[PDB]
Amino acid sequence: APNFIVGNPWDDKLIFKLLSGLSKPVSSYPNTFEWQCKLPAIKPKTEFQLGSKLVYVHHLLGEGAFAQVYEATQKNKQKFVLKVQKPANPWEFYIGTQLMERLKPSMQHMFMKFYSAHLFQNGSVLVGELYSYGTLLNAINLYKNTPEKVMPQGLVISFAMRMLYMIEQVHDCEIIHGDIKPDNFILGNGFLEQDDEDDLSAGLALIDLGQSIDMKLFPKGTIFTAKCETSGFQCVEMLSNKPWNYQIDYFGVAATVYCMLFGTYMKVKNEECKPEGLFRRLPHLDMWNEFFHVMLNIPDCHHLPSLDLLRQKLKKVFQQHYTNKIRALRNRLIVLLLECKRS
Ligand SMILES: COc1cnccc1Nc1nc(-c2nn(Cc3c(F)cc(OCCO)cc3F)c3ccccc23)ncc1OC
Ligand SMILES: [Mg+2]
Repeated sequence: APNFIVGNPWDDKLIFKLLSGLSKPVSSYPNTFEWQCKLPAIKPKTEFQLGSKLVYVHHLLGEGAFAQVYEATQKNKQKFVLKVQKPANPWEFYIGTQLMERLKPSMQHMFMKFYSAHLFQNGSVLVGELYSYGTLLNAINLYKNTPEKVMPQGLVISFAMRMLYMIEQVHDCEIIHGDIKPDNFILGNGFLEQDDEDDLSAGLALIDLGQSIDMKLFPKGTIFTAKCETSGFQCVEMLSNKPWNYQIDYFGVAATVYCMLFGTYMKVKNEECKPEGLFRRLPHLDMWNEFFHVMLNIPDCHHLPSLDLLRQKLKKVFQQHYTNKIRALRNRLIVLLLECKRS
């Protein structure tokens, strides 16, 4: 069991050392393309050339740190997404490739498809599948201008269950996402198309692998100690100067669910670690207390709570209360989401 400390799994030197040590380098992947020129100008409402093809850039979907994310089109025209990094970030493509190799085939539908990496001298462009109904953060914010004010519980629970099941699979692959939050969840046609009454909402994917960690590249028992990057929320361990590995994602899923529940960011306090708010008036109060308690009070790296059990507890409540409500709750969000995309 002995702890092998890696202080900072995001350190640029370390990422360089790890990607250099690979037997199958990212450049050798079949869908990686290296170009001996600089990154073309990529801006809204203009074309640019990507290797052989010509790509029209529609609008900016997000930007942050070294990355900009764009919607784009290539006789019938397929829409897609570009993630442009300056300087080059092969790390994301590395993680995304490993994830897809490791995931059980039956789970791959829960993840955004990717198509190619183009490595230029001063940057990279990754090409991905478009989820055209925006982020979960945007969705939560859409509820703020309704009389409802927040997402309804039935949908909150459907989404929370999908997240737990999703991260269960990611962790089974020995990957840590590292930056789980509402603005890293995206909503796609799978959600629009969802006609059935299944407990898990389709069309939800988790993207942005900028803080992702491959535990297969480190020794058994590896733990980390650093606090998070500029855009991240500090997890419980970082907040009390303790080591972490998979706990960071438990915390992220909790913060994300919290944000669905209250429409604002999670702040925590100690008594046991607990989120602020969480008033007596909340529906399913006992379920939520138990949820947040288990997600936020992980004794150590050897006592990671069962994501399956966490989900089974939510599922019991969902099955009791929401099986006959969920279709109408989803349809109502569809109506808000399609209105938002009209502007
Ligand atoms: C409303 O926003 C979106 C709608 N549809 C698709 C993507 C959206 N947005 C965002 N995409 C990404 C992103 N990350 N990555 C890296 C990535 C990945 F997330 C998964 C990968 O595959 C694992 C299985 O999905 C591979 C990757 F290279 C990508 C690659 C290719 C293209 C995009 C990404 N990062 C931030 C984003 O917004 C803040
Ligand atoms: Mg991030």
